[PDB]
Amino acid sequence: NMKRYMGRDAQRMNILAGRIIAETVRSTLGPKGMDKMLVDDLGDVVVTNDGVTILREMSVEHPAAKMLIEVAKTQEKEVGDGTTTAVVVAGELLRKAEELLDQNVHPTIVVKGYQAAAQKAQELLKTIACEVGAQDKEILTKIAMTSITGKGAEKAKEKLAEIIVEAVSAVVDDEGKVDKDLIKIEKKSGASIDDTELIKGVLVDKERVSAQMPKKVTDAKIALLNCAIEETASEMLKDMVAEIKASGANVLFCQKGIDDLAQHYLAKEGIVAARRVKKSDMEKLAKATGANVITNIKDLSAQDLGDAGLVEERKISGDSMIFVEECKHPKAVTMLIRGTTEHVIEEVARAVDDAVGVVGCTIEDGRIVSGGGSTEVELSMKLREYAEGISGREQLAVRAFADALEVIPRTLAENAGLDAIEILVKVRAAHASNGNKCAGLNVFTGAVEDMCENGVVEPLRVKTQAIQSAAESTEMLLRIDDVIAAE
Amino acid sequence: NMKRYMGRDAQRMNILAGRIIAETVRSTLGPKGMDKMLVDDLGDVVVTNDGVTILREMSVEHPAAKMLIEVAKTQEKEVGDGTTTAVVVAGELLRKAEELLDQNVHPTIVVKGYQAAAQKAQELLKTIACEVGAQDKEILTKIAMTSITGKGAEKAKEKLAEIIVEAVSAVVDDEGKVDKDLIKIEKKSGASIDDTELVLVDKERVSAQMPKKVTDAKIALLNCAIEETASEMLKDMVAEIKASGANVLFCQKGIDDLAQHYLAKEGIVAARRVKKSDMEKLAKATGANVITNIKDLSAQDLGDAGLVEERKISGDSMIFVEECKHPKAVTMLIRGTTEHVIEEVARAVDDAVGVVGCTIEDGRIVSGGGSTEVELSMKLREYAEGISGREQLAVRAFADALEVIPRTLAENAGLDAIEILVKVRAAHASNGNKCAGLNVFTGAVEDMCENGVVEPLRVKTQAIQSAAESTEMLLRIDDVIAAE
Amino acid sequence: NMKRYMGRDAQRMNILAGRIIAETVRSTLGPKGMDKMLVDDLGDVVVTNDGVTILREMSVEHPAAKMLIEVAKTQEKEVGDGTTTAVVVAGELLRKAEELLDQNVHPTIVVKGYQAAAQKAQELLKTIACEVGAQDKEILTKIAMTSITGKGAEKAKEKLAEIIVEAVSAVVDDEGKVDKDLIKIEKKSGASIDDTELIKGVLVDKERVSAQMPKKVTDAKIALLNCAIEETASEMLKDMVAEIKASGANVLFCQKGIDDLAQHYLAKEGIVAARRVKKSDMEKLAKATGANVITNIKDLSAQDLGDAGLVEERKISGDSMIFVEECKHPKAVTMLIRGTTEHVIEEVARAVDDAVGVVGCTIEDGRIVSGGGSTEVELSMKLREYAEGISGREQLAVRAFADALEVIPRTLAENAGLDAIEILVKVRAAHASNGNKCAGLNVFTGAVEDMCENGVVEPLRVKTQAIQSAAESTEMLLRIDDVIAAE
Amino acid sequence: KVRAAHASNGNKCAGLNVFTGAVEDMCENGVVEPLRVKTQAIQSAAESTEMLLRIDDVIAAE
Ligand SMILES: Nc1ncnc2c1ncn2[C@@H]1O[C@H](COP(=O)(O)OP(=O)(O)OP(O)(O)=S)[C@@H](O)[C@H]1O
Ligand SMILES: Nc1ncnc2c1ncn2[C@@H]1O[C@H](COP(=O)(O)OP(=O)(O)OP(O)(O)=S)[C@@H](O)[C@H]1O
Ligand SMILES: Nc1ncnc2c1ncn2[C@@H]1O[C@H](COP(=O)(O)OP(=O)(O)OP(O)(O)=S)[C@@H](O)[C@H]1O
Repeated sequence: NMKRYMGRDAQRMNILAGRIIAETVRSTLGPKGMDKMLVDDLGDVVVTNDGVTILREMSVEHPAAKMLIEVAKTQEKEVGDGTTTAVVVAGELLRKAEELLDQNVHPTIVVKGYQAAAQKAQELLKTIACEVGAQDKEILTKIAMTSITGKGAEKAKEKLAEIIVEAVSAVVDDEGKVDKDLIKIEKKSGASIDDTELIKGVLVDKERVSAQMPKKVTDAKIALLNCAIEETASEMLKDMVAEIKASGANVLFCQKGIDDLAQHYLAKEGIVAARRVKKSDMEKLAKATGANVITNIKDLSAQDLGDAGLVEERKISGDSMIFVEECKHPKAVTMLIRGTTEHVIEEVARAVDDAVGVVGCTIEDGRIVSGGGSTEVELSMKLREYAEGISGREQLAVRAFADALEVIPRTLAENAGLDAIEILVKVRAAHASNGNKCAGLNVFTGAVEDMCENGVVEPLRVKTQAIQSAAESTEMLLRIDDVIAAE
Repeated sequence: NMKRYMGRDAQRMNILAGRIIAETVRSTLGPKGMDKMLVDDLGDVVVTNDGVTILREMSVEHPAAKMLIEVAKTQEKEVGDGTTTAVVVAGELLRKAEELLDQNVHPTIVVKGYQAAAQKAQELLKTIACEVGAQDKEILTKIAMTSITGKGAEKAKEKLAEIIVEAVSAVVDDEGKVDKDLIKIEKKSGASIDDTELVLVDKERVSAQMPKKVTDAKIALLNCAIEETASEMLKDMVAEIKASGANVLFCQKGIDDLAQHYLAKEGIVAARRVKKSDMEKLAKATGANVITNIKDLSAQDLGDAGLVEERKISGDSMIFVEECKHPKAVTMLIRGTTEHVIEEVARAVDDAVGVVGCTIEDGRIVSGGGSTEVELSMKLREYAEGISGREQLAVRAFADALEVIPRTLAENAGLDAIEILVKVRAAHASNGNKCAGLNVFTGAVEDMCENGVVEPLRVKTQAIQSAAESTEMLLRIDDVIAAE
Repeated sequence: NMKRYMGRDAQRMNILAGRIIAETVRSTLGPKGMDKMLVDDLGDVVVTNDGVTILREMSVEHPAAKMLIEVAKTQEKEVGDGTTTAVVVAGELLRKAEELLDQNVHPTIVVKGYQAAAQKAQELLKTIACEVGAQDKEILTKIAMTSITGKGAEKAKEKLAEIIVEAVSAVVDDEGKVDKDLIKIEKKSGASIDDTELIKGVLVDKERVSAQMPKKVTDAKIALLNCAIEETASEMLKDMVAEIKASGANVLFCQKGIDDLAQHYLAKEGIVAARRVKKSDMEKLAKATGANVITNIKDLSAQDLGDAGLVEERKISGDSMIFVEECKHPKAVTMLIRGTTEHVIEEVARAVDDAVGVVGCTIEDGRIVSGGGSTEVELSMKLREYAEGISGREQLAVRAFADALEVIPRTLAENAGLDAIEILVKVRAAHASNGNKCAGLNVFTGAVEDMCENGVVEPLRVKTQAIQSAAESTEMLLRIDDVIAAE
Repeated sequence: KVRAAHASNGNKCAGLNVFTGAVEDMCENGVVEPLRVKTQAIQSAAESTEMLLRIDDVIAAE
């Protein structure tokens, strides 16, 4: 009771389960990659190329397959981009492992070489990585450009990448990490894609509570009140209005409802107010302007008020919304991501998400590597010669580890249309002795080109995390010989 | 009615059932051993290498298999480490037994030799065991290091083993046993593993009026409610706690708002609605009695802690009941990144505390890595030579079964289990080494005493006696009656 | 309607049913005998070697098999030990019977010889039985030693047998039967087996109610109160305590609760008291010391108080318990049977049960016979020569009765490992002419030895009851030719 | 073991001795074979396999 496989029947059951889900996302990789449509129990339709979003929301029930969905889940959590690459490598590491298992090379000699090779792969990637001075904006634009590319060449326009770099370099808390939560993302409509602007303000989908109040305010000290400013019919709000005036706040964002009596008194003072702003927008206003959300009107302080640079009720795209925005030295930045349809906007929103990560990782690390399966060949040849200096049966585990690294450049040709056998030799011979280190496959051109001059560059964290997450997972999976599954 | 197997069909049914569960945990043994994932009815997932935790929580229904889950259950209860080794030996003793049963050698002649060999095995392990002075801290560090190793080489760091020895040598009540309950285990978060420094109740104080940290506190554990109305009916209840002389009060039920003022008026600190699991922890750690009546609360029913403090550790404000100085009680703040890591680092110390505590109580250690298994095997085969009768073959099969552990160590290492089994066997003859064993990382046969691979004598002596007595009883069954 | 077997199909149906349950308990016999595990409908597990406990609690449904579970049931009721032997003999008497039935020798000629042989077997056992008169303690120790042996050689220790004889010889109501109910059995834990003590006494699992009270008293008068000595806060117990002092009882056993006020006053007088003693222990204290159970304090008498020799709160085996010991002439004796685990204690409790029976039977009867299948050979050869002096077809029934007696010494070799065909000749030839009468098989030695010098002896009632109970049952079963089973 | 013992320079004459077990120098052991044993065996096997890899249709009568 109830389900058990013995030795050889258990090892092959776990390896096959990891490989079968790897082939599901193997076509998606590359600029010439494919998309997947997922229809669940509800009949809800969603089409995505992103490898991590496929594995999470589809029906998977095999115990061994569920353990491999933790690799991509920790890939999107740590890096973001390279979720597809982290899964495919893990599948090839299982394919090269079972070839050794059939020859009676023991799993612990395999795990001995696999760990030692991954330990050397991390210290070899550091030497081949290029340094991009944290504020080297011309390279940071290329890194951002490489991130937008892959999701679409038409999405990759010169002006878009220049906007993203300016936002990330500003939110750096010296010295000197990058917080991704400091950048606010707004999804609004209107004929755009090109009208996407780099913004200084939360965009609140609301108006002014009274038409008597000013349409625009200068240098607004913003009081974020969570508490209700409410009443009857006997001016019981003149205290509540004066308490806000005591702090010196000319703009008031209220999360709850503002009563009609208070609307007149706040308009008489000259204070602009808004009733029932979304809880999501209130948390944005607190971090962007530097404000504190206060849940009591009697204790509202002047040092709990935020500072904005432009507050205006513009009738943009027809809808009259409150522009907060605009800042001399902003530690928080808002991105007004706009497009024709909401489904386009959400895609342009997720495209920036990857572009923010890579530039943020470059500032924190220093470090980029050549993409398009370029550094995968350099690391592969450097670990095979590293295997030569290893005596024993653990050498063959390092050899299988290095031969598994050539799967990414091989799959990039599989989805491109070109032969995966011919190019795999062309790039391999173009890495020997000295040059290039930066030689890779360009899927549009066809011939092997220098990736440094093309503008195809990825952060070092995209490659270092993907290898370590796949190695640690495959090492654990090769340590299972008995499976106990109840029910 | 309802199920019965006859003679040969009953003996083979019981032997096969014991062997089939032995192979389930046979791959887990060794530094390069395998792990097991168990998915039960609820869909709850847990991965473990520990042999005893697998057999307890998995679905086992065969009558003969359930009897062998009492060997490892009494292995973790008596020793702790060596739960895997105790099961594998019992499986090999059944394999070597049925080889004799098919040759028409009577089971009582088998049980005659098996007991006589186990009686000799216990009086042969005593010589090959090395004496470890109770406060020889350089060897005690090695014993602790050998305990952490096996669960992970990355877990085995030089600084960790030095911390453990200092705690165990301090809690020794002269003279001169070691109480494992004196060491308090705390599970907290924070970027640690290395920040691990030499009861934690998830609650606060019932009133902000009450103070925060005493020295030499007396703790009254009350199960009964301290409750009321609006006419100071708690002034008796508060004074009855003051009558005993307890400045700290842990209440399992609810404390009423009127009593909160009066307890804080005296200076007594109270906590309302502490979990039943935590109340049983506080009673055994401090030495307290759980009292279910406020009228009979005595001063000798109170526990004694060293340091009680409401620290805001990891954000959460919790009651730190530990502590001391020149200390008969020690607290271990076991910390790590995720809670699942912390619990594993907590269980790794559990084995490390046991071995050092056993070394102080006994004196005694034996070489690990399948080293003393070969020495005992060759000494019992020559012991079999001086036995006349058919009971000799039972002693020979008993001694040949002892070479299973060194054989399985090579099975999971990668090296040949047939080649090394000869190399070590030849390196034990005449005199040297007695301490010769297999090092899975090096590959070649090395001296285990110089490598630092040492285990307490109780790990080997208990495992043999628990496996021998179980297999002796299992070979005494010829008819099985299973109703329903 | 509904079930019936005709003649030959009915006789063979009943004989086979008696033999199949006999083989179930056939392997349990002997010092190297096997144990049986019984799993019922509830899933309750219990392992036992004792033959009578197996047959009672296991699922048996055949009509002929249920009638044979009355032999062992009346064996444990009359004797105690020899429940296994009584069943195996009955099975062999059915095997030797159907060999005669297939040869067309009529059942009434079979029952004619079977009764006549059993009538002679009883008068031949009396001549071969050895006399050890009722208080011959050196032989009584051997009889007790022989009873403990069979359940375990490690259980058979010199000191244990000496303790049992002293208890049985004391509870004899002159003149001069032995009541087995007079010996109280207590099952308590602690590192023992050797710490098992003879109590003319009760061992109460409790302490003193107040630490102010004395710890050891000589010639103590014990008042057994069943009523509660209780109160408020106005010394309403000074009457109750003085009423205890009015009788003259320095020791006080209370079944209910003693109030805290009374605890001080009883300690002031010097009277030792205990609160909430188990009802089982209170009935023990009343019969051992010679006390009365007392419920309503107001009437306390000196002639209801029991008399003990030594009352001491010893911290034996860690636990501090009240040692009520040292009676002078006890007609009732308590045995504090102790061991490590409760499952060990229960086995050491049942081992004494057989040891009490045999010594009690020796005092009531006078006799012992040699065990280990020794007297079974002597009676077998003496009945074959008795068969020679019988003319007719009833002779073959006596011959089959005598040939069936050699099953016990044969089965003793079966479970020993030695050949059951070779030894069966060795002992048979060693009984001819004169010697030995006390020659039998020692399973540990292997060779045939004199059982009288070895110390292997069993009471005559163990053999005489087992033969008569098996003979009368088999005689009735051979008288059935039609079976009517409804439903 | 032998593959790593051929790198850079030495040995060229390193091989496996089946009786000893460990890798030994074959020149000092006395294990030597003529060049024609190796040169003929390669050329005879290469020319045969080259011809066999040139067949895509098989006609077998009877
Ligand atoms: N123009 C290009 N020419 C060649 N390779 C490219 C080009 N643009 C991107 N790549 C490479 O294609 C890979 C990215 O392919 P994708 O299909 O986006 O998968 P992924 O980035 O691994 O995972 P996602 O994006 O999270 S789904 C990286 O290895 C890039 O270096
Ligand atoms: N470095 C080492 N070299 C060789 N043998 C070792 C080494 N460290 C430990 N051992 C041996 O490995 C065995 C311990 O293996 P484990 O897999 O931990 O199983 P166990 O201790 O029998 O049971 P657990 O720990 O309770 S699961 C002992 O027989 C040790 O003596
Ligand atoms: N040391 C011994 N050597 C030879 N025979 C022995 C020895 N001890 C006991 N016996 C015999 O073994 C038989 C007792 O075996 P047991 O298995 O205890 O069965 P039983 O007494 O018939 O039934 P139980 O005890 O009620 S289950 C008797 O016939 C004894 O005379």
